[PDB]
Amino acid sequence: RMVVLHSLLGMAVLIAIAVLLSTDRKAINIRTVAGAFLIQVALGALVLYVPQGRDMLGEASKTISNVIAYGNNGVDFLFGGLVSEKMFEVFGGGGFVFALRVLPMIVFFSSLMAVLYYIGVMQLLIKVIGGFLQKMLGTSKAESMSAAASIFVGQTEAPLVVRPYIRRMTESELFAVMSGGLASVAGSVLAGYVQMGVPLPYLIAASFMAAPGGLLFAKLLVPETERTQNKPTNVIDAAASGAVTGAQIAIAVGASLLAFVALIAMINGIIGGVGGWFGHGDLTLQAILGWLFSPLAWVIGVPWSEAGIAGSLIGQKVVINAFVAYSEFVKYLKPEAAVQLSDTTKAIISFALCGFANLGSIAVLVGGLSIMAPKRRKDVARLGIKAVVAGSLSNLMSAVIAGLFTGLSGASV
Amino acid sequence: VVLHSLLGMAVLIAIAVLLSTDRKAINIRTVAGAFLIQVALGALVLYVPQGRDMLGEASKTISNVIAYGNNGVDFLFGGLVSEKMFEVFGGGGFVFALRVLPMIVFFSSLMAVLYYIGVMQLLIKVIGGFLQKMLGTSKAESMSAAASIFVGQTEAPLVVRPYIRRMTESELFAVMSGGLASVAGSVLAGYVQMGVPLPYLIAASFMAAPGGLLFAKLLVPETERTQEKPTNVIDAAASGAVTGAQIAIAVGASLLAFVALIAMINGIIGGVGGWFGHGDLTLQAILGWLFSPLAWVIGVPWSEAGIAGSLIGQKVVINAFVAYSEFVKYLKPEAAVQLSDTTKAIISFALCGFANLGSIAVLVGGLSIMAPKRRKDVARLGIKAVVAGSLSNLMSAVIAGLFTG
Amino acid sequence: PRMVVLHSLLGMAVLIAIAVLLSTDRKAINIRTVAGAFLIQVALGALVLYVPQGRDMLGEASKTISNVIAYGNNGVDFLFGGLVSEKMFEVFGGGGFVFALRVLPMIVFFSSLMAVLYYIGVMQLLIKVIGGFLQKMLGTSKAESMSAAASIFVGQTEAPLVVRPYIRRMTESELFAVMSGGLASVAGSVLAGYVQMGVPLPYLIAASFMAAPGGLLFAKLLVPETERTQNDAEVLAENEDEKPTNVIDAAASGAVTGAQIAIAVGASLLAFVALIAMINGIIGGVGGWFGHGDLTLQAILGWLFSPLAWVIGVPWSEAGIAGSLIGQKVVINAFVAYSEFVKYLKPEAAVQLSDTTKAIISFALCGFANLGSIAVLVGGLSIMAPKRRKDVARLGIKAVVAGSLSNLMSAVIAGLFTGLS
Repeated sequence: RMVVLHSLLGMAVLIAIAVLLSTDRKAINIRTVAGAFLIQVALGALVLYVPQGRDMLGEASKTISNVIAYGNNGVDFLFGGLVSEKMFEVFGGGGFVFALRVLPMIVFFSSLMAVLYYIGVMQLLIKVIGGFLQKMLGTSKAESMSAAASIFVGQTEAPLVVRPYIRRMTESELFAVMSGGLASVAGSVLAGYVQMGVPLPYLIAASFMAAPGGLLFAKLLVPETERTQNKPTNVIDAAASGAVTGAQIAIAVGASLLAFVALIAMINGIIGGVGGWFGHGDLTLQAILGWLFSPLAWVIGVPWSEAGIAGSLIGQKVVINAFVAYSEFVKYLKPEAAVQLSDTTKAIISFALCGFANLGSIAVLVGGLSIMAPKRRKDVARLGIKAVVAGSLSNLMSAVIAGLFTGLSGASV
Repeated sequence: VVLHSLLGMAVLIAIAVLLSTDRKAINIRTVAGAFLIQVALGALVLYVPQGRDMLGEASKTISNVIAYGNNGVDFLFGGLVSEKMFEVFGGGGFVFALRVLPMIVFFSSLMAVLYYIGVMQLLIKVIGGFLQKMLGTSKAESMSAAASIFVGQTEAPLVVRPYIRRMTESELFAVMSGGLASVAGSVLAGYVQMGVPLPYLIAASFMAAPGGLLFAKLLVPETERTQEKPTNVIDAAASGAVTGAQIAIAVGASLLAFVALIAMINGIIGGVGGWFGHGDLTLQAILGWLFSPLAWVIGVPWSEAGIAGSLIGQKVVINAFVAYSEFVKYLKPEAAVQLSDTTKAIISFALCGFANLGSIAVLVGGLSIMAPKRRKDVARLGIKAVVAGSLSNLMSAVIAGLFTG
Repeated sequence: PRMVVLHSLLGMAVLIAIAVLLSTDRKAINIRTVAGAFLIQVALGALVLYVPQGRDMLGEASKTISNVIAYGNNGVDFLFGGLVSEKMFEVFGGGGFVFALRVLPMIVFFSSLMAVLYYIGVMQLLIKVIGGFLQKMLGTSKAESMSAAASIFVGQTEAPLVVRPYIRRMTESELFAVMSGGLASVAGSVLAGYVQMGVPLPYLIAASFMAAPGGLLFAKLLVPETERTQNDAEVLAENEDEKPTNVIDAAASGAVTGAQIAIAVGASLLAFVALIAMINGIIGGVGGWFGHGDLTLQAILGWLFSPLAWVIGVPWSEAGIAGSLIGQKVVINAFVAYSEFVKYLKPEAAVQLSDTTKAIISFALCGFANLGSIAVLVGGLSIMAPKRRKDVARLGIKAVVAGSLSNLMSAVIAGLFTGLS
């Protein structure tokens, strides 16, 4: 449909922003940033365009969906009938208890990855992916493994593999670690997204395209100007330790959502009353955020008929967090739809919202990353807003790639 | 009966004096001023239907602010807090852990933002500073009182949270006392559904703030006295929400314990009577029979305090609620042992308040996180603050019987 | 009758023999100590299960604690309301039993309950007497005796505050006795949790008091005392750093502690049950390549622990079922093993088990003798004495065996006198 030219416009804009906000445009390693963009667009051309790639994506998703099903066996064991099919016969659409359907999945996956770390399975994958990035982008060992580890584990405990390297890494390396942690999504939280209604194959592609895309806008904003350098008892224990850690994470998540949803509703109450003085008492923050990020939604490849809707979802993902944005996005994926969003639009939003690139994850990074290296606490906080932008643009980049290779009319139910 | 009421107030204060730490340190300007505000606001809403609409709407306006907190709860638990609960389970459909405790997360996150944008900072400097001239209180002491009139006991120490760390013995006991006697929100609508007159409920709602200060500035006045950070606003709301999360856990767990403990305490007494002729002998009746003479002092002259006394005993032990549930069984024209209006007005005020034994759990468990180095000083005054909270509620009963005849 | 009681002795012998073979110094085994422990263990079993006067005391204790649990439910019904009511069975039916709201809250109350009695002094009194009896009949030291006695009520070696002044300088035979006593026993908080699931209360009461002499039994069998036990006059440990101030504070202190335990337990169960279901999914697919796609981890652990189950007095027609239960209790934990065991107790059961079998399983599965409790020992016991952390980690697997053998020993004794009705 000759939309391949329109998609090239989206990619050009996002890269341009990073170059304009660079600390040293003359030190931008072209071999690194053009390679990162080449790899990121290659993965999008693989699991979305070619037939063989979509199989590997659907295959990997059929496996994970089974894993989630196994995790549901533990959920049905803990809360019993409160997560059964009878809940829909008693409370209708309210039978879906978010605290008992989504949050418990964070606990299971946190303990599952704890087991994979113990065995060495996770260490193996990070080494391979990380080793590939440093060999194709020319990045250092630390920031390559960091982006590779961020594909799976959490944003807090900012990937433990880089523990000794953080203390003496450059500003470009440290920023690459922070960017990778924001441009990507924790594997533990991902299973929660699936239970909400977010398309699984899109979440898989976005997680792997977060590593090269994370290093992309990290080297664009802050290019390397200096020189780089270079336990549980048993498996049962490791499985139990990850469960406890995952428990306090879900609690922190469920509490943050109960507050944010309430506070946003409170803000809309203010604008709903104040706006009534100008004749717009139905004006909400959702709208305002949509009207603001409306042009940006047009750039990535979303039609203007649905650009105002995608504006709020991308906006909330930045000014608040990902869970709130996704909660108001799965509503458009329902069969009985108030808005019939196109397949090429729902695909872009699913990739643009996938990431920890929000204002709330700044102190989250500063807090956890400073534990490993307190001497760099002043550098992390200073690159706080910069890391969010680097992470946000990375997710926006994957969104444009998504919209380009969904031009093959690849529907997502 | 005006002399009988003055007799009631004297005795209600005399008990506080006998249980006070330092009598010579008692500020005469503060305490006498507190009693003046309690009797003033009482007649302001009882006699004149102008303040009943002003203060009445004030409570509804502030409650609608907290009501936004339900939008986040309905999103989290979904249908476990819908109306379908009352159609299936009925009265048991009200889940305390899902309708009350999650609200603590909102307050801990809401005021995490207000302190960040300096709104609560102003409300302590202005409202607290104003009552700092009215009485020599630390204004971190007074703001908690003004807040408690609109927020619950689980949501009252959260208001002056960052002041509890470097807080003295007096201000600590005063904030807690305010929490004990304070009524707000979800229960404010509950009592109305019971049939007990709304104008009476508003009168006691605004009598908990000066009444809480009335006894807390008696049992322990001020001595040696009165004198990491979030990055973004979103972060503050996040940090606050996670902080409130563990608070609700600490409070709910303590409540689950104390309630079961009191119920276990009720057993032993039962068995000892179980040896012996008297006994079903619940702690409710025992503390209730001790309130019977004290009831006559307030009002309810005789052949009435024998029952009304046992209703107050239930107030200290198990609940406010149980006492009301039985009081509503006396207002019913099945017409046994019917009582006067000046009688029911006293009992309604004497029963209004959440200063029960179980409520201490909210304090100890709640302040275990806001100020963990202070919880040891909390339980030491736990029972003492129930006493200060119960006498505060009884003080309104005396003003009730006086200004209803 | 006379052939089933001769079986039991054989089983006991087999259990003891394993400990002797796995001994570091068989020649140093104090016969007066180990034979006394086995005598005491088998005496308590013969008392509360065989004689009429003993069963009345066990029943009276059961009726007493049952009332405590009933009082604990008053706090549970208060917090969750109708979600733990009778209407749950009229709606969700069998799914009306929410484990996270029926069992886990009980851990909170009992933790706060035992916290109160530690304040009063009732706990120190019971531990001192039982501990004093174990040191005057077995010849064990003061420390390990109090530890084994304290592990009857509180457990998981989180509250042997009595031996905190002793651990730093005690011998390995003493240290192992502490580790064994923790795994061989349970906790008051988790015992109440087992009751709500459906586990027979009188069996849990008998097993808890049998865990003290049984814990010291295989502890002195595996590693006898070869050095000198430190006497009282030397102990010089110092600070209290006390949480209690009054009974009100202690009641809330144990409540919050019981909460984070109930949360950790509930989280670890959600993981373990799911992970096993995931393994069963793997074996379910891989096993189909050999013609057995219905093969599960429950099955394997059944045939693997089938010989061990048989010895302790369980009929072969029921040995396969008791295999998976004992197995899971060791390789996973006690809650999971009990979760699949209470299904055989309900009248709607698929397979009916005999009275002499359900008693054996109930006693065998009672204890923290599992592979996941090792780190909790090393983790919690090292805070009191970090210089002994390297020694505790090594005796980790040995302690689990000691703890498991203790639970297996109490199982044989149970099936002996429950068979002799």
